[PDB]
Amino acid sequence: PVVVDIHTHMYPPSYIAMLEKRQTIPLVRTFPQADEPRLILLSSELAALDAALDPAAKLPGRPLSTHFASLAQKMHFMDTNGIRVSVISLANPWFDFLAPDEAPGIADAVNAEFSDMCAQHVGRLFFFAALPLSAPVDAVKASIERVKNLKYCRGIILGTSGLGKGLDDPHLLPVFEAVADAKLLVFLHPHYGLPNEVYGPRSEEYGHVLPLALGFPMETTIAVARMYMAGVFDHVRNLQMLLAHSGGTLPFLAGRIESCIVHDGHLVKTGKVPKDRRTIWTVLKEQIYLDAVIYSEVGLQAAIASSGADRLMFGTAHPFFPPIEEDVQGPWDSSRLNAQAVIKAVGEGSSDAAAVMGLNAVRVLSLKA
Amino acid sequence: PVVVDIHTHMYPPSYIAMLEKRQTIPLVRTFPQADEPRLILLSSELAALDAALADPAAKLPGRPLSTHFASLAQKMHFMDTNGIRVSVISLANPWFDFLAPDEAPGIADAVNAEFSDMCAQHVGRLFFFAALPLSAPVDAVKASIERVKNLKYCRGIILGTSGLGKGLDDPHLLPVFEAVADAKLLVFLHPHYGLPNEVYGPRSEEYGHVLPLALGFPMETTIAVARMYMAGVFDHVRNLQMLLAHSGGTLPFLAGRIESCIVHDGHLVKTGKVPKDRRTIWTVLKEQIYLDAVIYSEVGLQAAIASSGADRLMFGTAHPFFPPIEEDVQGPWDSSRLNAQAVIKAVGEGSSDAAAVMGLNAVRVLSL
Ligand SMILES: O=C(O)c1c[nH]c(=O)[nH]c1=O
Ligand SMILES: O=C(O)c1c[nH]c(=O)[nH]c1=O
Ligand SMILES: [Zn+2]
Ligand SMILES: [Zn+2]
Repeated sequence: PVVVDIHTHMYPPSYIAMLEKRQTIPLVRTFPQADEPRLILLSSELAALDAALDPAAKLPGRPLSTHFASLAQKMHFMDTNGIRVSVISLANPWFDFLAPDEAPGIADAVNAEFSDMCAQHVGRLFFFAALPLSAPVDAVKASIERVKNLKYCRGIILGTSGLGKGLDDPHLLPVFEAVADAKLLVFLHPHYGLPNEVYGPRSEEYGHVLPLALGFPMETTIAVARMYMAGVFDHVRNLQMLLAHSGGTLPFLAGRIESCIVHDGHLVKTGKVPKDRRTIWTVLKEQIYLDAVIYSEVGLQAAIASSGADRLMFGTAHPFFPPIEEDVQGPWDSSRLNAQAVIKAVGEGSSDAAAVMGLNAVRVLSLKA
Repeated sequence: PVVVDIHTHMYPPSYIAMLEKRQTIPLVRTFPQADEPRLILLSSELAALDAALADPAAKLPGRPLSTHFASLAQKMHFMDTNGIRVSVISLANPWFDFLAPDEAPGIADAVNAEFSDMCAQHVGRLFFFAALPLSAPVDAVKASIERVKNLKYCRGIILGTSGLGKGLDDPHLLPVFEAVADAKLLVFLHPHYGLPNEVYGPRSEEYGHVLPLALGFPMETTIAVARMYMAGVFDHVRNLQMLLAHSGGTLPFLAGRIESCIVHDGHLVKTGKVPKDRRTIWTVLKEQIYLDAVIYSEVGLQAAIASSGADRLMFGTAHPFFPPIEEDVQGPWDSSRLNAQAVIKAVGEGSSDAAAVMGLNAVRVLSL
């Protein structure tokens, strides 16, 4: 049985060294009272960083294990968790924070690193590239041309900020067109979350649960809905999009979105809701793929009902949710839960199981050579 | 056999009279080019309101205040023509949240008694959720709860996500939840405040009400409940029962992710906050949470049913917020019919589960 993981990240050592030299988010710090460094990515982690410098105050961020930067460690995880092929991607926030002039050069270097990592285990590793979206659109297009010509590259991973004004930014259209024409799957992934005040004044007490469990998928939903409302999928008809975490909440809210559209007085009266309009259901079946990183047959079944079994792809979200604090060199419960969600949704040994667990990814992303 | 609608709102004439006086949201305002007044409730509508006050050619702000918001005869007509036998009505958002602390108890108690009066006009076909003066001191809120407990036709409390002003995980709110639950009143949690409008980006004004209504509302509900859960409110007030607007917002879809994030949260686990015997969000969804079926899809409804059980799903319409555009409002409403069809597609017409979701659950749970 062929298992493929399309949701699995790394930070190359050069990228981590960069983060260690940074003053502002994202950054890496190393505290004396802990072994491995602290990865600090979110604005929700800022106060804990401030607080951690008594040493009895909790360590900020999350630990930067060897599973972030070691390729042997990625392969070990794959071998121990029964994964044949990984389509690896740079973790959030990618190159979003880089200065415009430096961004393309660093992106092309780091993208080439990922290609080289894939060459170490040919057949078992492909990758999503990231883009220098702080740079001019000219440079973004140039970087897109490069990753198209890098071996083992099968798509682009990107966040919700776009050029800095979201994914409904009309300046971003030529970027979507270039990627779509290059036959590169766009993997949309969260990072920026929601403004932290929505979590209220006790959010610190709940650890990372609210920003990660709610903020991330809600961010993804908002970004895709904006793309949809802006007509991006109509503009770029051959654009294909993989959505992280089974679309965030999109499968569950697709109906409410459709109802709110057709019952929007202003939009209907101003010709924004025409008779031949492609519904979000249609887009979900034609231009959107969903990963199966949803941790439940309940969510997964909604995702399957929305996009179809042939458009769902298994993922683990490695290395972000290691087991606490047991054998990290053993199987990961966070990976197992998603495999269990699939099995319970469609039945183990079913062709839908085989499709979701790897064959969809093999087919859609041409995972050969 | 009996169709019950538990998600259906009104503003009494006295409440609308308050809104017509107001400067800031919520408010009602008449513009010259429209027959119906304009109801402006949301933060996302403020830009359009300001533009319309300056520029007469700018688009009408908010939404039409139809007769279906205030008229009891229109509610009964809506019910008769959409095949609804019983409605558990409620004051619509933002309830009494906007009132000054000093004036809120008196107004809240007077309006709650008006709802009792309205229900008495059509015996057996109308019941209601009351609203609370949550801007007032907690002793005033508890006094209001004591009153609505004994109000004829009252079967629960509708409330928003703000609580006393710091959300539903506010320790100072626990006496309120305790009093409501001991009063055997069901809490109907409903959105209003949404998300900070900046999440919708610089083109937000081109998308109508879609993003705040379709995304903001359900996400707000999810965040508020998740905060209650993480704070241990459902254990601490173990007898508390909650009806969640719009099938829990997104909770059925995110319950698995929440559970995984909790058990894989380094800080929470190491600090002993995640014992193996903890009542999971699934357990709470199955024992303390009811979900309405206002989800507009069999996809969404099946997820809700799987999460809480068919015995804990209840039919609703969100009347009068999504009228047909702009055709016969006196006919059947699609926004009602869509949800009824979702139920049939999910559990099958003529089934016990269909009968349960469409009204028998509500009759049992709310003692109608
Ligand atoms: O859930 C995830 O995939 C992630 C969660 N948290 C992160 O910081 N990065 C991720 O990729
Ligand atoms: O969908 C709804 O239930 C509502 C939508 N918009 C509102 O302003 N009030 C509501 O109750
Ligand atoms: Zn991820
Ligand atoms: Zn409502």
